[PDB]
Amino acid sequence: SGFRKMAFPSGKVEGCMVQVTCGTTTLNGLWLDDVVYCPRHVICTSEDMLNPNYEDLLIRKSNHNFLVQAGNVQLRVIGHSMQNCVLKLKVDTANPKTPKYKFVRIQPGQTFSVLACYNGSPSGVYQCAMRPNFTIKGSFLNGSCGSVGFNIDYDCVSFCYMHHMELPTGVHAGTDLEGNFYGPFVDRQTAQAAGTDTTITVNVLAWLYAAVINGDRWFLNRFTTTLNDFNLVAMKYNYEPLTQDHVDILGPLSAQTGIAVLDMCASLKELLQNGMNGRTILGSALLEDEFTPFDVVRQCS
Amino acid sequence: SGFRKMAFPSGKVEGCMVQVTCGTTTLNGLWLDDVVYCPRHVICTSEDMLNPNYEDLLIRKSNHNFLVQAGNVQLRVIGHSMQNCVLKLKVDTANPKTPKYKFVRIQPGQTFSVLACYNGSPSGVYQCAMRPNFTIKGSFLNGSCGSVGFNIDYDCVSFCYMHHMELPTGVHAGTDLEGNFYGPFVDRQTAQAAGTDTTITVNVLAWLYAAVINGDRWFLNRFTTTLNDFNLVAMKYNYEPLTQDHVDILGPLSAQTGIAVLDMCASLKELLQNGMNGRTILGSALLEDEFTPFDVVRQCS
Repeated sequence: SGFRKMAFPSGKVEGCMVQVTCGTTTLNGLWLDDVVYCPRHVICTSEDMLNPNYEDLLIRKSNHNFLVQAGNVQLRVIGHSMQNCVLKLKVDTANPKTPKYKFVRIQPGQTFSVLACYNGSPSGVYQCAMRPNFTIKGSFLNGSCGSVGFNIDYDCVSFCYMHHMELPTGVHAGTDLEGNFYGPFVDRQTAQAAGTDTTITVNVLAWLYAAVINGDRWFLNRFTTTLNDFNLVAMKYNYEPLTQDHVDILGPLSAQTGIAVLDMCASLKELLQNGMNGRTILGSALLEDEFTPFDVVRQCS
Repeated sequence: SGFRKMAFPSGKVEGCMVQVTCGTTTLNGLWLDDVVYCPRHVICTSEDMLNPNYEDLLIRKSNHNFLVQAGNVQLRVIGHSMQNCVLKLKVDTANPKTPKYKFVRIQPGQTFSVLACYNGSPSGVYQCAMRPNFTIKGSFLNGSCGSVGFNIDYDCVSFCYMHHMELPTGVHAGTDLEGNFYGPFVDRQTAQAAGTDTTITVNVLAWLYAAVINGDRWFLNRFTTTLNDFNLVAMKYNYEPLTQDHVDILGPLSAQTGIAVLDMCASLKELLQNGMNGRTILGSALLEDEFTPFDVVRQCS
């Protein structure tokens, strides 16, 4: 039993983390085949980072200007390129430990593991969700840039997140591995606002279904409700509105537990209006929204 | 910024997880050098597990009776032995991916990462603490036995936990890697009681210090208190009593934040008596006790 935030086993991604330096900026890179992926502000000095013309900064630099450390420095930059806020450093040696991998732009609600990396070395691993303001609540210090987020499902590492920047909120913003930022964000030291952090209703529900499976059932109510009626209540508390696709993918969980989705939506409704009354569901006193339906199915079976 | 439950990078321990089978029992083993470590109930049939004479069951079995799968089956059991609830299967090949490692009996309060493993394959990684009833609140299914817990500090994997059994409570019990169970427990299907789960006061405090560093400061009070006076309040709420050694090891955190330990002990006291008032410290509505002082220092710097 039990239900904790799990991350994927990180070994496959560890053997891909390198140290990259351009001038005196050191950040982490992702080495896969003969290409070493990193955030593009590696080329920037401290004074440039207010509003920098990166392409103009990249002309200043050449192939030898970038130094990928790895364990010991034997990476020869054979080429360079700037794709949409990332640098791709073609190198001589192809990574012996390249796992089967793929680049994936995830969606809000979907979850991934983060391997936090300082100076090319992995420090820790935790599970994160991509929020609807397209930020993540992670744990990143200075030089966590270049750290990556992944799903290792079905033997294959799906890279979805590279970390770039913390925001004044204290939340973390970044990019897929083709460079483009999740959300409206940009890689400058300018004030940048995340929006409202709508809670991921379909995950709260899955985390509840997970709770019934682990033995917590006090939140189970004798009522039921409607999508439209639950959604009116979801709105006031700034929950994401529930779709039939959400009801679909909660299918197997409703099956396992013997509890219709809308019935769980009625427990959730009461749980939003009258609050949790000091009780704990699965060891939390708040409603947890960072386990997908898929996450719950996998950990409970 | 941010503060999430991190686990260590698991790669070093992944390359040590194997599949072990004796008769029709399949559980996970830990392969290190030419020895494959597993729980001793691998030898038991289903009917034996009520009260089994293991040593008598081990006479029935010989070197060929144990089949360590690994990726593909090429492990030749050259010897066998039963140390204090574990089997040690001397094999022909020494693990190419043996990390620097060590076996360590941890202490209550101390924390470790768990790599959950079903059929010799790692499934996920999460951080756990050894509770004072000597149980852990983990996430383990059927065939999680043989999964291990570790600290990877200073390049070296410190193995501390092998998983054996879930209890009727829903909590998890196991052993160090020399076999002996944490706590009073035994590897039989008999009813076995964990005691009171005293909360780890020195960790709640570190998790609070972590909160001041990340920007949450509402719980900061204008009062102070005494050890003896805080401890009287710790007792009613079944917190572990605070020592000067606890105050010592919180030193650097009191330094970083500019907040004396006892002052934090007075915030904690009010926080136990008047509760959290619906507010959240670091994203939790309860007091978190599974980050050590050491854990906090490492993640905040």
